[PDB]
Amino acid sequence: AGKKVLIVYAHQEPKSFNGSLKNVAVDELSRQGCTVTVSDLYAMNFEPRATDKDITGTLSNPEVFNYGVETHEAYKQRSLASDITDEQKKVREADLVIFQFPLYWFSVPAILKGWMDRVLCQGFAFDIPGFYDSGLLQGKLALLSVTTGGTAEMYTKTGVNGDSRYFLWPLQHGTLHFCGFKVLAPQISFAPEIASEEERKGMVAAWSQRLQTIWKEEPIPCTAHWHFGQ
Amino acid sequence: AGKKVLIVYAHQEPKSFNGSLKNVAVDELSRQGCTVTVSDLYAMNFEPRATDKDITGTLSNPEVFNYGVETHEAYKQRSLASDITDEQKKVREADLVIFQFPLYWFSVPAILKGWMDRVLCQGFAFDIPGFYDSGLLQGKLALLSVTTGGTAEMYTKTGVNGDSRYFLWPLQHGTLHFCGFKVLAPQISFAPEIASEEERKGMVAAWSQRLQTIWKEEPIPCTAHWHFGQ
Ligand SMILES: Cc1cc2nc3c(=O)[nH]c(=O)nc-3n(C[C@H](O)[C@H](O)[C@H](O)COP(=O)(O)OP(=O)(O)OC[C@H]3O[C@@H](n4cnc5c(N)ncnc54)[C@H](O)[C@@H]3O)c2cc1C
Ligand SMILES: Cc1cc2nc3c(=O)[nH]c(=O)nc-3n(C[C@H](O)[C@H](O)[C@H](O)COP(=O)(O)OP(=O)(O)OC[C@H]3O[C@@H](n4cnc5c(N)ncnc54)[C@H](O)[C@@H]3O)c2cc1C
Ligand SMILES: NC(=O)c1cc(N2CC2)c([N+](=O)[O-])cc1[N+](=O)[O-]
Ligand SMILES: NC(=O)c1cc(N2CC2)c([N+](=O)[O-])cc1[N+](=O)[O-]
Ligand SMILES: [Zn+2]
Ligand SMILES: [Zn+2]
Ligand SMILES: [Zn+2]
Repeated sequence: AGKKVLIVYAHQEPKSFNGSLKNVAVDELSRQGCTVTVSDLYAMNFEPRATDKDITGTLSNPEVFNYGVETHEAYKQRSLASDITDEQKKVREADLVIFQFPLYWFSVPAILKGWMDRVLCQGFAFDIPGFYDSGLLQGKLALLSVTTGGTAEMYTKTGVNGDSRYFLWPLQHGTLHFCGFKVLAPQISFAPEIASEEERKGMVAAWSQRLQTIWKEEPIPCTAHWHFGQ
Repeated sequence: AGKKVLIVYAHQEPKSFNGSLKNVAVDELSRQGCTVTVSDLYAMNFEPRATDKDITGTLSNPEVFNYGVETHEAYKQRSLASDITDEQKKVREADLVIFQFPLYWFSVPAILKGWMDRVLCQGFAFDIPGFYDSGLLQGKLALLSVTTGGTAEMYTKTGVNGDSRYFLWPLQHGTLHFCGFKVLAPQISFAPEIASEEERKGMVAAWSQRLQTIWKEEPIPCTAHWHFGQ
């Protein structure tokens, strides 16, 4: 019954284009009767650094610190910092996780990279057995809503930036698919700073309109072929 | 005709494999007579978040905050946070910048992503126009020294992770090349955790051995063909 959505938002300005895309998502999904939660990373002063402060109590090896081993153990022993577990609860209950962010160096802003590094720990999002198709977050949907500085023409195979699917690889495949997420087609709003009002409105409207039927969408085939193939 | 090297290092543990690769680089480059500087991000508690705290002067637009616009202006006016300018000084003087880090979600750890986001600002690393082959850091060399959890086999075209070059795209092309850097071949030390003592010592020695002749190397053609073929 019903659907739960978590929006992980990474922009410093509420009045930004990203802020508007996040607000439109909240409005539309809320109108549909969906349960909606937003993790406004900058407003939360979310910690991006992976450090030993992410484990409470005593480390499984206070001699040599291995973040991966320590957090996996901490997860299984319920000894992770509360900011991390708070995010994990949101992800665990979510049916769909939308990431809203401006492209920073062909990737996500560092504060959001930190959310991924720290929240998607072994035991919670993946394990030796459960990864990719068997990812622990299988059954969940993920969607990247990104805005860019460069134009769509620049993001083509022969363009200066290469195809946008090229930079999506680490995020959609290396991260989301690895954790079991079914990946919905990305929403890319190209160069809003350069675009005109009519175009910007069209972009936000396209996002809102798309959200009207997001639950009918089928995941993309998150494969090397989709990202690089023909 | 000496050379200056900056190693941007991102690992929490001095006794780690990454720590050993960083130390081997310092040892060998120092032995060669090179000038060496290391930015130990975790030890420095380096700030990864791109926020308005990065600008100390009067904002160009105090109503709507745009990180790119404000940092570009702040760079020109010299009102950027000192931690950013401290890093820019190191980069400006360096002939070669080596990034030493463990792969985190097919990318760099968030603390290092933050270094890229905040240090490589407009006016310093690139201009518009003034990117890719016209980037402001032209004449400089960059090299990614990465360690992984996955094995070399997993990081091949037919591997579950796809070819290792795929995840290098956002970093080598979208970031380094965009800023004008000539990119030297990446050094990828695969699955040291699974490797045996002998195999690990071998990977470290291979890195040190390569550094002996690093100044005779040619950069790679940082193109889509190099990364994806086809
Ligand atoms: C460190 C850093 C690295 C970057 N790396 C890359 C990169 O690798 N590749 C790349 O392509 N780009 C890159 N960029 C560009 C960056 O992605 C863009 O600046 C950003 O995505 C633009 O959107 P943003 O600020 O929301 O837009 P705003 O600048 O917030 O949006 C543009 C305009 O939209 C208007 N607007 C807001 N709400 C609405 C609304 N509801 N309806 C209509 N208009 C509205 C605003 O007032 C504004 O004038 C980088 C930027 C930084 C700071
Ligand atoms: C949040 C997160 C995300 C990750 N994402 C990915 C991913 O997307 N893809 C992927 O492949 N991996 C991923 N990993 C795996 C991670 O990259 C590896 O754990 C790491 O790179 C291993 O190296 P590191 O800790 O130095 O190794 P250590 O664990 O530091 O090294 C392994 C062994 O090397 C030994 N050693 C150290 N120095 C020497 C020396 N001089 N001679 C001989 N032995 C030595 C150590 O004692 C240790 O037993 C991720 C990890 C985390 C925490
Ligand atoms: N419009 C573009 O060329 C552009 C602009 C910026 N800018 C203003 C912040 C960045 N970038 O910073 O990485 C990257 C690109 N990019 O396309 O590759
Ligand atoms: N050894 C591996 O399979 C491995 C381990 C991890 N781990 C421990 C953090 C990650 N990863 O998290 O993305 C990825 C891989 N990878 O190969 O694709
Ligand atoms: Zn995939
Ligand atoms: Zn390139
Ligand atoms: Zn390239």
